[PDB]
Amino acid sequence: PKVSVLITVTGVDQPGVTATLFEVLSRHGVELLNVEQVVIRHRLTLGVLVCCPADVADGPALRHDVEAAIRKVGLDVSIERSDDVPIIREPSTHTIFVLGRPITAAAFGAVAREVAALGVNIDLIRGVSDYPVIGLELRVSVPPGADGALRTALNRVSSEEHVDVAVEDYTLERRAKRLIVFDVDSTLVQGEVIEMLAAKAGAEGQVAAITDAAMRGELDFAQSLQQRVATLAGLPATVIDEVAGQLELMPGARTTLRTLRRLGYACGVVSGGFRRIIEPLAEELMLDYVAANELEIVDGTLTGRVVGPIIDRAGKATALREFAQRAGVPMAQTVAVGDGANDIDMLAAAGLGIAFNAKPALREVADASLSHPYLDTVLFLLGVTRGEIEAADAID
Amino acid sequence: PKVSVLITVTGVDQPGVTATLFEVLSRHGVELLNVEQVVIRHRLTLGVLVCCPADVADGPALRHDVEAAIRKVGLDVSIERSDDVPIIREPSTHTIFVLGRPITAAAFGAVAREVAALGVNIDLIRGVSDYPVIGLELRVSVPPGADGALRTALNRVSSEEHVDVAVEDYTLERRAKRLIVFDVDSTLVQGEVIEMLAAKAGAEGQVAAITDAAMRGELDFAQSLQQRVATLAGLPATVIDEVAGQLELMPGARTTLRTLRRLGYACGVVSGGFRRIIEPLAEELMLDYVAANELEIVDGTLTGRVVGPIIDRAGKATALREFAQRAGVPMAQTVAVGDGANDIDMLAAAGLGIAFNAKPALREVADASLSHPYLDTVLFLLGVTRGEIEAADAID
Ligand SMILES: [Mg+2]
Ligand SMILES: [Mg+2]
Repeated sequence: PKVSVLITVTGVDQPGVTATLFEVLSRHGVELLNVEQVVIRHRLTLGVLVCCPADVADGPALRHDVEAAIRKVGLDVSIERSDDVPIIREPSTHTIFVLGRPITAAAFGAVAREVAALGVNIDLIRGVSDYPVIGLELRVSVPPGADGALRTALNRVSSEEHVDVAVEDYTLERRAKRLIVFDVDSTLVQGEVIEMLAAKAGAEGQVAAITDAAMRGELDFAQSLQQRVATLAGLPATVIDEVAGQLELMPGARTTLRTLRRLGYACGVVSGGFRRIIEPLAEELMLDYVAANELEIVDGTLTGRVVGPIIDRAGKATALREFAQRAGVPMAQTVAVGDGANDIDMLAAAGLGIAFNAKPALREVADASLSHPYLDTVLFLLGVTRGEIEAADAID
Repeated sequence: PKVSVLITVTGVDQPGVTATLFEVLSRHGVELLNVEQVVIRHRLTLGVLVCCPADVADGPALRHDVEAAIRKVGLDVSIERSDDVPIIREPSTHTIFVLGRPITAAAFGAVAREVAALGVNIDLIRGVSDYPVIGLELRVSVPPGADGALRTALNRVSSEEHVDVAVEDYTLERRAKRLIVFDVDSTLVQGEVIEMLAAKAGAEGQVAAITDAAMRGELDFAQSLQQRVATLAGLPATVIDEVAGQLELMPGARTTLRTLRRLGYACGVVSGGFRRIIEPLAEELMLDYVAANELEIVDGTLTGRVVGPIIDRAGKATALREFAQRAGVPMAQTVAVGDGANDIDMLAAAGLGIAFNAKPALREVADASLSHPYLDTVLFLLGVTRGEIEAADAID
C-alpha cells in the first residue's frame, strides 16, 4: 500500500458516474481511503482518495484510464499523488442556524462577514426549512477562543438584519439533547392565563399591567404573583375550567411536541401559572412532567392567594433539575424554552436555553433567540429539518 | 416576490467567496430561498436560490454584477431563472454503510452497480472512519418496494467483495435509537465463559464441542446448556471469581460503551451465561440492565445445574422487551448486538438487530452484519464517525 492518490471528478451530474469511476479503478490495484460526494443543483463533485502501489500510481495506465472514462462522457477529472493530504475531515466545531422571514442576502452576508472576520471557515451550508420560516444551517470550524467573540458578532447581526442567528456546539455529546421543558404562558400557550382569569373578575387591566412588567423585570415574581392572583378573590373556582378550554396552543406547538416524541424526548412544563388549568392540557399533550403554582380554593371560591411553595425564577431552575434527575438526563443534555425574565434561571441552568419571542431580559442571557410566532422553529435549533418532519408525519 | 433565480458558483475554493457573493446580491432586491455549499478536496460548490422581483431578475444588472464578481477572482458562475425548480431537497430515504479492511474499488463498485440497477440515487457520500476499519456512508434515495430488493442485492455484494454493507432507514424516528443490549459471550466479551469454566474442570474439549454447535444451531439451547453446565459439577464456586477476572473485553468495547453513554443510551446485556461472572463486569461498565442464567451452588460447590428460569433464545427477546419497558423506549428505537443463533429472537425483536462476527444462522436474519474484530464499528452503524468519537474523547 504505497503512495496515496487523489481523484477528483467535477461537472454536471449524470447517471452511472460513481459506478463508472469505481469499475475503472478496480482494473488497477486500488483500495479506497476516503470518498466524498454530493450533487448541488445538478453539480457533481466526487472526491476519492485511493491507496494503490507505487507501481499503479506513478504509472500512466491508471491516469489515462480514469481520464479517458470521465472525459468520454461529460465531466472533468484531476489526479494528483499526495502523500501529504488528510484522509478524513475533522468534524465541524460548531453549527449556526439562521432563521428569517425573510432572510435577505444582506442578512446572510453579514453572517458570513463576521464568520470570516473571526477566522472561522464554513464546512457546509444546507437549508433546514422553507416554511413557515426560511432556515439555513452553516456548519463551521471555529478557532478556540473565538467562540465568545463569534456569538457576540452574530448577535449584533441578528438584531440589525432581522434574522434569528444561533450558535451551537457541534459535538457528539451536546448534540444528543433528550429532555426539554417549556414555559407555559406565552411560550407553549397563546397569551397569559392569569390575564384570562383576571378578565373573568373584571380586572384584566390592573393585571396585564403588572404582568407585562414582572416578565420584563421591574417587579419581583413572588410579590407580583401575590398581588396578581389577589385580584381573583371571590371568583367561583369553575372559572378555571372556563379559561382552560379557552386556551390556544402556540402556532406549531402540537408539531413541536409530536416531533420531540418521535425523537424520544422527555417533555414537560415549568410554570408560574396554575396546575389546575395546566394539567388538563398536559394530559392532552402527553407530558412527562408538570410544575406549577397552585390556587387556594375555599368552598369552591378562590381566595386570591396561592398554596406554597411558589415556583419563582429560582423555582423554575430547581424544577428543571428535579425533572432532569427523575428522567436520568444530565443537565447539559437538557433544553428549556421560555419567554420572560421569569425564565432566566431555568434557561441559564439548561444545556440549551432558548428564548421564544422573549423580552430583552431573557434574550440577553439565552443561548438562542427565536423571534417568529412559530414554536416548531424550536425543532430546527435541534437539528431537525422541515422535510424530515414532513416525511415522518406522512407515515402516521 | 416575483420569479425565482438560481445562482450556482463552482471552482477551486477561496476565502471570502460566500461573503463576496452575498454582499453583491444585497445591492439588488434579493431574499434567500435556499443555500447549499460544500468544499470537497478544495472544490467549491455554492448553490443559491433567490427570490427577487421580475424587475431585478430579468434585468442585466444582477447578472453582470454576480458574473463580474465571481469571474474576477477565479471561479465560475451560472445564473438561470427557474420558477420550476425545487426549493429544498427531500430527505434521503435510506443510508448505507460500507465497512471494509480493505474496501477495494471493486467492492465499492459492486455497491454502486446494485444501487443504480435498482433505481436508487446517491444523494451524498462521506467517510465515517479510517481506523480501525474504512467506513463509508452513502445516503441514498430508494424507490418504494425496491427496499427488499436492495438489501438482497447488497448482501450478495457483501459476501463476494469482503466488505460489511448495511442498509438503514434514514427517517427521523428510526434514527433516534436510544437503547442497546449486547450479548456477552463472543460479543461484548472475548470468548465463551462456559469454556473458560469447563477448562477449570478439565472439560474444555467436551464443552467447546457442544458450545460451538448450539450457537450455530444444531442443538437446542436449553438441553445444550444443561449438558454443558453439568460438566462443572464438583468445582468450587470460587472458580467464578477466577474466570471473571480472566475475561478480556472485545476490542473497542470500552470505546463503544463510553460513546453510547455520551449519546445518552440505556445499555444492558442479555446472556445465557452466568450472573455471578457477568455482574462483576457490568458494574465496571456502568450497565443499566443485566439478564443472565444462574449457577446452582450447594455448600460452595457447583452442582452442574442452573436455577431457572432459563434465558433461552425466546428468553433473550423477552429480556430486551422488559428492558425496553422499564426504560420507556419503544421497541423500534432499540438495538441488539449478538453473535449466535442464540440471539435470533432478540435481534429480530429489536429495532435494529446487529450480528457481530456471527454464525451464518444469525447473519441471515440480522438487519446488519459486521465482520471485523472491532466492536466500536457498532458505533458507525449508529451514525457516529471516528472523528466525532475522537473529538469527544479528547475533551475528557
Ligand atoms: Mg414566561
Ligand atoms: Mg452469543
